[PDB]
Amino acid sequence: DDSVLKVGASPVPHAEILEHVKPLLEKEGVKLEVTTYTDYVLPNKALESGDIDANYFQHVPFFNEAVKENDYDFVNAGAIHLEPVGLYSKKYKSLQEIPDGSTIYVSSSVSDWPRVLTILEDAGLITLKEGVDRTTATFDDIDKNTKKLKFNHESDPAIMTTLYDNEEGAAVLINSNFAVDQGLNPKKDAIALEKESSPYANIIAVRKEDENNENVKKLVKVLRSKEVQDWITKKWNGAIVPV
Ligand code: MET
Ligand SMILES: [Cl-]
Repeated sequence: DDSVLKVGASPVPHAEILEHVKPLLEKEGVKLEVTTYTDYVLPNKALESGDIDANYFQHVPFFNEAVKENDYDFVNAGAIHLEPVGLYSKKYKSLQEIPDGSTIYVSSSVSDWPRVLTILEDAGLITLKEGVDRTTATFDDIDKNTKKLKFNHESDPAIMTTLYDNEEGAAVLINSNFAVDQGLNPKKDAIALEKESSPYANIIAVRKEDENNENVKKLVKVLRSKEVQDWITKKWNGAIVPV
């Protein structure tokens, strides 16, 4: 069954986008089988064990960290979409209202830390030290901390919606895939949104030996086609941004 392509994906939008393109791939002779995963670890582990042939869930900075940490022999088969990341809160309508010494919750995924840092910088609430390596920025790079905010980075990315829902902290950084699955719209519900999300394009990742796989190329080409990208835009109202 070399006509069958097994793809690991996040629930929303990723798995939904995959289900929507299935008929387009079938007209091309490719049988797409989706495995939906609820976390950011098992899709990579599954790709390495051969349980799946590709995955669709992670951005390049995540991917790079994961390849280096795990010695995964993977390749990027191509960028599909962007998820501009939000800070969410049930307490404050704006970051400018947060009392000093309040906690900002972020996940333990280090590759998202520079995103929260750009939002706070744009909001005028922190500055970064001269000679920060902005590609790998962390909380230790903060020079001015205007509202003297604390950052908790212990939680798994998959529980960030619970922290929000339970009113923990002044605000919470939630990846859009989890936000959208719980019924939050980043464009309407977030109190601040990432201004430039292009470094965080979500990719199709595969094993190195499948780097020239014809079924994979067909998947990437269908996911980047104009009809599909317009569909993605209309489905989530611009919260999910096609490349
Ligand atoms: C596993 S890296 C985070 C991926 C998530 N869909 C985002 O773009 O923020
Ligand atoms: Cl690309």
